[PDB]
Formats: sequence, structure tokens, C-alpha cells
Amino acid sequence: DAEFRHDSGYEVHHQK
Repeated sequence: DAEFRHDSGYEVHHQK
């Protein structure tokens, strides 16, 4: 997921 960072569009609604 590091090579595919997409947290820029991720809500804390779903557990990481």
C-alpha cells in the first residue's frame, strides 16, 4: 500500500 498510497482519499470511517 506504500507503493500505492491512496490515503489522500480515505475516510477514518473504515478501520485501517
